[PDB]
Amino acid sequence: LGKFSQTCYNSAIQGSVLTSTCERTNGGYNTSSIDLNSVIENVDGSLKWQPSNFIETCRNTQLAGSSELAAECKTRAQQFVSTKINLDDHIANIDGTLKYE
Ligand code: NA
Ligand code: NA
Repeated sequence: LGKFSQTCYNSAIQGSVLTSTCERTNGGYNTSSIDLNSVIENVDGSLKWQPSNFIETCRNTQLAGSSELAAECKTRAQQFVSTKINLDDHIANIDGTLKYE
C-alpha cells in the first residue's frame, strides 16, 4: 500500500530508478533508490504494476518433459485452466549455471 511520498522529499526519477530521502522511525533521514523495472511494466502503452508472483494464482507447477513448465492458473474470471510455457525460450545454461535470457 506504499505512501512513501508522505515522509520523503527530494524524490526524483532517472530512467527506471526512483531516488528519495526518507524519514527514519527515530528522527534521521536516509537517501535510497529502488529500480522500478522489476515491479512495473508497459502493457499496450500503459504503465501497470506487475502482477503478484504467479505462484499466488497458479497451482500444481511441474516440469513436463525436459523444459516445459506446466501448471493450472486462475483466469481473471477466477477459474483454473491448464497452461504451459517452454522454459527453453529464455532459460540458458551459462557455464553450468541457469540464467534468464
Ligand atoms: Na543517505
Ligand atoms: Na543511503
